[PDB]
Amino acid sequence: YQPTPEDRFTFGLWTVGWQGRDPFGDATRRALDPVESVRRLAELGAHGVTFHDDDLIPFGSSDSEREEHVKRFRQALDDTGMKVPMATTNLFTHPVFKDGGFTANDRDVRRYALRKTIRNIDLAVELGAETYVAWGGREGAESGGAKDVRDALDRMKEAFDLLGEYVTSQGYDIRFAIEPKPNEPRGDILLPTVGHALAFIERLERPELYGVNPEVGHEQMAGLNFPHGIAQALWAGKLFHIDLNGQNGIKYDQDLRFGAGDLRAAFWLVDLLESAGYSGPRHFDFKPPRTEDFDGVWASAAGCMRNYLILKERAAAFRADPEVQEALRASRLDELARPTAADGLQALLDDRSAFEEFDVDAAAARGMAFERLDQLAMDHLLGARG
Amino acid sequence: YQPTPEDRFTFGLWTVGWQGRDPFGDATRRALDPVESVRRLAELGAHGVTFHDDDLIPFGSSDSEREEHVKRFRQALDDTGMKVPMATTNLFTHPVFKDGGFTANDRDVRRYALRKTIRNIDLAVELGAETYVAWGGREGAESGGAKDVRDALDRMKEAFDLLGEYVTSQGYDIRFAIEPKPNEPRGDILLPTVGHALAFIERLERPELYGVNPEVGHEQMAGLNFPHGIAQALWAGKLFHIDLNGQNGIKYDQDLRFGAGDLRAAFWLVDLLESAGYSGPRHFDFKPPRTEDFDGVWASAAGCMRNYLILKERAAAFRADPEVQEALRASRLDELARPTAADGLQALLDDRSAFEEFDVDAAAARGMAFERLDQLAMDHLLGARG
Amino acid sequence: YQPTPEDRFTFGLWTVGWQGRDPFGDATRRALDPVESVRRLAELGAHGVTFHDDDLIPFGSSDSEREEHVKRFRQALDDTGMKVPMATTNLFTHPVFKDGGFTANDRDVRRYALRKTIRNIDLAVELGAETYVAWGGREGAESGGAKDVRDALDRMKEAFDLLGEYVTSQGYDIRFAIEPKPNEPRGDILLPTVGHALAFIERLERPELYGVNPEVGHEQMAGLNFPHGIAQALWAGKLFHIDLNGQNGIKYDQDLRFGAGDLRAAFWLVDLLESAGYSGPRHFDFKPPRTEDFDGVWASAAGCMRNYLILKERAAAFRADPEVQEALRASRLDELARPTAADGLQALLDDRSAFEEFDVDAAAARGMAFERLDQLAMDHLLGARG
Amino acid sequence: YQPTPEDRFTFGLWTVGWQGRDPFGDATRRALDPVESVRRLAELGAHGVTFHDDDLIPFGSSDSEREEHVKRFRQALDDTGMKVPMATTNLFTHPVFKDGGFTANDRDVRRYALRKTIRNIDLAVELGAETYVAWGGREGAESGGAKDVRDALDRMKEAFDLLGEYVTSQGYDIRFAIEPKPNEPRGDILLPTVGHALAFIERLERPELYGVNPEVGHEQMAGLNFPHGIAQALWAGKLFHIDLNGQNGIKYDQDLRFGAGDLRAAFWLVDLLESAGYSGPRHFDFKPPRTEDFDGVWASAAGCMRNYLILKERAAAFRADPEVQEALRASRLDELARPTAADGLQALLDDRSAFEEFDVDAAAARGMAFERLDQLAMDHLLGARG
Ligand SMILES: [Mg+2]
Ligand SMILES: [Mg+2]
Ligand SMILES: [Mg+2]
Ligand SMILES: [Mg+2]
Ligand SMILES: [Mn+2]
Ligand SMILES: [Mn+2]
Ligand SMILES: [Mn+2]
Ligand SMILES: [Mn+2]
Repeated sequence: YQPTPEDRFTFGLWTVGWQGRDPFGDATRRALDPVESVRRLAELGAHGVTFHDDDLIPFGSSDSEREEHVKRFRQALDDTGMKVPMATTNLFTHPVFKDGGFTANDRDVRRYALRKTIRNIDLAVELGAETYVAWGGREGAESGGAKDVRDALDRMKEAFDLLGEYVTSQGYDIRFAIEPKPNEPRGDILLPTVGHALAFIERLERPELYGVNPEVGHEQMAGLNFPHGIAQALWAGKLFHIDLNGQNGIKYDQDLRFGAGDLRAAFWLVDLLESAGYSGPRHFDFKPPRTEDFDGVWASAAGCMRNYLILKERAAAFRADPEVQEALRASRLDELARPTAADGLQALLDDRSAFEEFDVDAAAARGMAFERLDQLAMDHLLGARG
Repeated sequence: YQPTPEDRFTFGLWTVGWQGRDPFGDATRRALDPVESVRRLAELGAHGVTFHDDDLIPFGSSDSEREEHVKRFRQALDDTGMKVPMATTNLFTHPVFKDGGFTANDRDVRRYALRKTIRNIDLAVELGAETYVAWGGREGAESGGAKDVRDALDRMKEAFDLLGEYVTSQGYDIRFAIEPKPNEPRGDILLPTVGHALAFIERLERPELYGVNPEVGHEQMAGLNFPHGIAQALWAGKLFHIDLNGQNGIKYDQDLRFGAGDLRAAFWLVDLLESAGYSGPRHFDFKPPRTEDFDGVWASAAGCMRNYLILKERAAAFRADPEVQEALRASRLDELARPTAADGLQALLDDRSAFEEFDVDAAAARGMAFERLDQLAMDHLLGARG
Repeated sequence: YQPTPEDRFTFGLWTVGWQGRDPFGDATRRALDPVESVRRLAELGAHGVTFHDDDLIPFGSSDSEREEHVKRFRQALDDTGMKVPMATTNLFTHPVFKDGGFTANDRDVRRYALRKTIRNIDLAVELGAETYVAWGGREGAESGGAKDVRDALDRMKEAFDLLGEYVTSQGYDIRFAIEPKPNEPRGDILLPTVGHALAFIERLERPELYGVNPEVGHEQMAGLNFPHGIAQALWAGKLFHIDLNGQNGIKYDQDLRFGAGDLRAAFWLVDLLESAGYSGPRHFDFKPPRTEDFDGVWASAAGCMRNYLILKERAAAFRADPEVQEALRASRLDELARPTAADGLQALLDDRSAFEEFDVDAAAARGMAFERLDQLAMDHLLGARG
Repeated sequence: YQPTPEDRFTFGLWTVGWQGRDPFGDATRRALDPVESVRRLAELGAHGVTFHDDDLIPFGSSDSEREEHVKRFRQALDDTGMKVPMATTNLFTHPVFKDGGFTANDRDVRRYALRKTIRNIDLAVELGAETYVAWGGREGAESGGAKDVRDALDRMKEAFDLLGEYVTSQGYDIRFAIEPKPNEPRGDILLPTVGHALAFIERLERPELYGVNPEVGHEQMAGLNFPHGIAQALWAGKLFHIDLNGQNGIKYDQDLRFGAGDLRAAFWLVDLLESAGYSGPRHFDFKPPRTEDFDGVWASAAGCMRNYLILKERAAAFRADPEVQEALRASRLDELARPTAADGLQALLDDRSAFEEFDVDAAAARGMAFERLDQLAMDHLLGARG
């Protein structure tokens, strides 16, 4: 289960670089130099890195300091062959963003937020990024009166429409991906799930430029089925990117390494991504627990890729097993793929065998054989059969 | 706080008619005759009633029995002035629907499901229904392999597209509303939240015919902010109908009476619906607890309308208070309504006061005064000020 | 992974006998004759069966009908060698119990509840039961005023104290186990978790007679860590019995087959039960999904035992691996077992190396090597190493 | 609704002093000088203040700096009349505590943890503290193998037993209160709810010295009913202290101001505390949202006390209303207070009216009239009746 750059595993600078500051505790690890993360990630077999603007260029840097940070970063990429497939903006850490970026009540912060984003889009494109992610972590509210959500959605649409106008006027070959999250650090965050984000995209001026970057743990923070939500994003043609990690249920955003948390959901997710032919980055938005030294940071990053490769192998065996193929037919998964009424509304309406002569009681008695199917998947996940 | 038919309160037959059968218990109340619910609801001041097909016509009835049930129902409506503003299909109770209706793996059940729906649409329209609700309570899965969700969404789109073709070919003046629910009775239900439903509607052949019927407790079963989700449905022009009730957090679907559960969320919801001018039915999808006799059933139904009328009065006082108007300006809610960059992308890009000369530290120091605002809302909800 | 009676797997009659009636649906399966469940469970390798009174003797039966049901049941046990290690009372299904059994507000129902329990204790003992379980599924409330919880706890203590007085006066060799559940079918249930039940037991007149029967899915319905709670029950000497099944997070009580739901939690649970030497029944309180025919019912029951046997093997390999032993020492699990201050309070107070000369910064820098440990456990669970 | 020191409202230094550092953001407020919090809290009508050691004495201070901080603090108390009713230790912020204090795997950290606690107990007593709180926020684990929970409970019992030996050998008149929390900042925290803490206390060497300090939002983070859990702590004689705040359901620990979050639960809580005669501090463990300036900090602190005083008035009106007294009798709350079988086990066993001549069907038909009762409570909370 050795990872190679062909597996397209990527990592954010903020992930292995997380110092371990949490709400009740100080940092337990020293800051990594972005250049040293590039090199150690390359050694582990990573395909690329991603970044917030403020991960690479310290907030408040002059153009002269900004340029020097980009230079040393670029040389590290050239020496390693490291790709930069995705970039994003930090619109949440600085106190100025305490009520949001794009949907802050203060108009001047919103304008500032857009200028800060536009500047990092330039850098992202120059560096090779295909996807630009937006996580609106501060867009939201703790109390009901603080935020008129219709106006806030107007302001959110205004911001993304202006970003779309910017990139098309520049001729940049980049798309946007909204990363939803239901809560934390705001009591409720706008566009809280994959679904709300997908619906919002349809009201943008150029919807074709926008998709989602769903994260395993965020959907699970709402008790949702992450594979199902990924299937809906794929069905809509909107899975531009994906954040992989682990989460144990409805609580604070844990960002555990991928495979931890809900193990069966991770299996069904890999099964879907591979059998659907998803070809984008397998990105890990995770946090090595602050109990770990730097040896643990790299072991946790390596475990991310290792668990994906193991689940990939197990899912492929599950689908390739002829006992499983026969179980799928016994559950009538193949009939799910058949149009319900390709004969048309009229034909269906004049089909007495569909309602008048329908033997409802004989149909009710068929078993779906779902448990036998599910035990075969369990056996394959656990390796009790190949 | 007396309810009148002008308040547009409606109730499902299955609500006050709930006998109290729960997963671990037998019915504690006798079945109500639909005609007797119409009359007692009329006496309480209800505006109308809604129904599943199987609430009015016992499953398996002949056309002769079907017709006689509709007759006595219609006379009750004529005698009372009761409206029937919404109707829906029961595609979940009968064992034949154990793997779904529109997305059952068995093709013949899916065809049956559509014929059963189409037949009740005719009745709904003849009876005056403006909205036809679809709750896909059985569309979903307990295990990951049981359901290919991309195919299931194809089958779901096929079903609603055929319903849209039916009603437009008949010239019916009726729209559809999808009622989302995240889980129960399936482990995970398809289209689990308002957002997923809104996104799905955009891929239908005639999206203008379809909106959502959100329910207070269902969104709350995913830990979501119901007012926020209602604001997004209103923003999209898709709030066709609404289910009001109460729910205490993330657990089984309680269907408590409206006002119970999350009381502040009910206040912010009423505030939004009234200040937005929502003009559809205020429908209560609730269940009188099975501890109650028939006196408790009607007291619980009356409490639904009473709590709405009380919250309406308190929300109107909150908005009409000049101290609250001044608190709203102190929090810059009025600036949220101002376009971020109506001067355009070019102007914004050449505005040095938006990024180059932006005093980020002075902006960071502004307080949003959200707590004072929220205490004023609390005071108004509790009646510690008028 | 073949189960034998030595593995002590047991099943309730109500589990494989679940007809599939859920809150929104009718039964999808015919009722099993208790004698036929005994025989098919024996064929699968089950060690024994458990029952509610009302599973074996239909509610309202005369003594003559009661006796005949017990007779045919007993012959089935004698023919198979089937044990009856645990029994319990149904104090939740009948409408008379709609506000509770032991803590119903009506005094006459409480007296009735105790007489019904006492009668089944006699039968349980005559049949060989070592453990008598109490699940107070109706003890609780939907609304805050319905139940004075201090008085209800007085009534709960009164009931169990009287049961303890009964069994000791009869000389029965049986203990009680409280099965906690946080909610469903009541909005909130009294003694909602393992912890509350353990604390309550300490205020009974004879605490030594009472322990807990925790269920995987119930603790998980509160977002709790089930292995941790089992460790606390073992630490207190109170794990009398255990209910094994599966649950996907905070939602309705799913009662999936064991291994489904949270797979890693099931691994850590088996690891604990085996390395602690738990010798009681491995009981499955689960529900074959109502999508299944009778073939699926038995496949689901067999999967319960199969997943336990697979996790047992994987946990034993994890603990037996010398790489894991060395990882445990690297994380200082062995030092956790060392008394903190066996030298005493005085010695500790005069130890300058514990506070005055303590190098807090050097201690802060140690990594706990938890991720490497956890990846070894993952590898063992998945079978990527033996 | 003006608060006076007679109302016994207290606040932690860390509450109004919270600078607004959250997991994704930097501080938005300057640090308050402990002396300035004492004075402004006194002006608002607070009864007293509480503190962690590290709130008053910066970590790593010499005895000379430690003494000077205590001096200026004490003068502020003397000038104001401010009480210090409770104190606690910070065993979670410093990186040395990243795997726990009392249950850290490293034995030397555990010894350090006890010495740090013992030193602040001296100060607490000298300052007048009646209650010493322990929040074991770092005692726990992210992964299953990191922590043997039986050993960790041994180490937890060892620590509290040594604290009990210390305070009794010194003759201090102080008791301990464990503050439970289910998760955050560890994935799972030991003693996660009021119940687990109550059960653990019973295994300490001197249980009479230990009770609980429950927090509104922590129990609610597990979906539990906080009033019910408070009733169980009162029933056991263990409510030594209480943390009041607000929380919106199962998510990160919000620490909103009291009254926010679940408003009806706050009403039922106040109703219980007042009708039970709880006489301890009404302590607010809350966090002014980081959107606020210092005006908002004090408005949020004032709102804490204001909402308590408003709910107190409404609960007293509810109980004093003769319509509510009559509703309580209609629901048979008075019969809940009657012993079930004060006539004894023998009498109960020979009472044919309790089982043989029990009219189960007539009893099943009684309604509990819970909804009418609950609407009266709603009306009182909202002020739709006095
Ligand atoms: Mg992410
Ligand atoms: Mg509904
Ligand atoms: Mg059970
Ligand atoms: Mg606290
Ligand atoms: Mn995350
Ligand atoms: Mn509902
Ligand atoms: Mn269960
Ligand atoms: Mn808290």
